[PDB]
Order: sequence, then C-alpha cells, then structure tokens
Amino acid sequence: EMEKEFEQIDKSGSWAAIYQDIRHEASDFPCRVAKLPKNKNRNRYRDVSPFDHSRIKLHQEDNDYINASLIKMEEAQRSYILTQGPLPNTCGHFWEMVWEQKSRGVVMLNRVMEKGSLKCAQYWPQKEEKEMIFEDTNLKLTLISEDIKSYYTVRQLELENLTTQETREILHFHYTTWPDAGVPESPASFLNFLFKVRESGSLSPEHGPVVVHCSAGIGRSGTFCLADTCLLLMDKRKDPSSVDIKKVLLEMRKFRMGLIQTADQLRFSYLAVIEGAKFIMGDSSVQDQWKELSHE
Repeated sequence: EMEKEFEQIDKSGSWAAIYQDIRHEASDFPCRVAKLPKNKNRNRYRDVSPFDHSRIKLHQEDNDYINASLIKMEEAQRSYILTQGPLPNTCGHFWEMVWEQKSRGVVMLNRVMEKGSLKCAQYWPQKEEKEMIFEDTNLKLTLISEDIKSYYTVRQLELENLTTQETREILHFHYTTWPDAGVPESPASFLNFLFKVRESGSLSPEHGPVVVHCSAGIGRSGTFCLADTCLLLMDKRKDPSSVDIKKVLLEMRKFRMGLIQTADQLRFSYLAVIEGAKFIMGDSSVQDQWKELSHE
C-alpha cells in the first residue's frame, strides 16, 4: 500500500535508493531523429531527447522534428504531450504541434527565468494588443484574458491557423511558484493547480493531449503527469491500494526518458497522490481546504 510504503521508505531514509532503482530499471529506446545534425538547434538539452517511437511529428515535409513525446497511458485512458520549453526558433513548431494535435491546454511549470538563467522562450503574448505571428508555421496567437492568482496564472489564448483562418481557444496554465531549488513542502497548492487544469476540460478525451513542459519537460512535468494518472487510476476502481506509483512511473518512462529528476520529486509525488486520494475517496470538502491552504 501507498502510505505504508511512504512511511517505510521515509523512516528508513531510502528515497535516493528507491529513486535510483527506478533510474536503473527505466526503459532505454533510441533517439535517432533527435540526434541528427539538422536537429541540434531544435534541442534545449543534449541529454533530454524524445524516443523515436513516441515522438510528436510535425505535419511538415521539410523537418518534422520537435523535442516532444506522447505519453499514452492505456489503462488510465489519459494522454499527455511532454515537451521542452520552446527555444527562440521552435516557438512556431510548438504552436504548430498544439494545433496539429488538437490540444486544448498547455501546462507550464517553470518561470521564463529561473536561477538567473533563461529556461524558456517567451512563446505567448503578454499583452492583448501585441499579438504574436509565427511566420514559419503560419499561425497567429493572441492573448485574450489573464487570471493571476498568487502562485499560478491562467491565460486564455486564441490560436489561429493563418492558412485556414479557423481559430481555437487555448488555455495556458502557468504554475509560477515551484521553488528554484527543491520541491514544494506541501502538495496542496500543487493539487489545487492540477484540479484547476482538470476542471477546465483541458485533460478530457474529446480534446487532443494536454501539452506539459518545464525547461526540459521531464522533472516537474513528470511529477504533474504521474500524480494525475495515479489519481485517475484510483478513481476508476476506487482502489487506493491497487495503484503502484513506481510502476506507473516506469510505464510513463517507456514514452519519455528522465520523468521525475530527483528523489525529492519522487517523494513529493507520493505526497501529492496520497493527499489527492482524500478527494478521490469521497471527501469532496478536501478540495476547498487545499484552495485555502494554497492562498490563491
């Protein structure tokens, strides 16, 4: 069971060894398209690449490469696209992928600048009157509205295929107070944020897969998807005990490398799922307690 395992591993201070065992058993698949010379400048970190079998292909005949992986969770019935923070030259690719994949939401888990370094291009417009046009992919992006809370921001964007003039509303969910180092002490603000994304319909199956990223798209993005899928699985059977987090994480790692970057993120994932279980279980009032403790 999950809380029993958590305490056992905690009282024993073996989180590093648990996490390292996951590192060792994790799938290894080729990344040959990612490594081709013509794609060097499409990759933010040379040590973070999409496997060839799960990579998102741009619908273009020149170069279909973007550093993005489709994580398809069969049992949980939820799909996610995990990607790096766009580079100055891949912002058009990024929105092209969002369009072609029919995604409704983008989850951003980083700030544009962290630890005094640029982690991510400014890939969405900050002012309604200053829309962005990506000439390569022929897409137009307009800030429609913005809802700033204390630790996250929700933006409504309109994405227009400048070729076909059809338009889509994209929801941008921007979690802004992940700490520069370490993980959050309590998972309540994290869970309140995940449920905000869930309530927007961005995760539901009539839309394309949600796009999730931080700078590399494996650590914080890994934590987000793992907690969501774990909670989803406990829901479908209401069997808290039947969900094995580590086996869910290893299943996810079949689709993109490196998901969950530190042992403390693994531990936090446990925290989030355990606490999130209090909602799944029938205690609907626990969601509003997280909204209080989060200070949104």
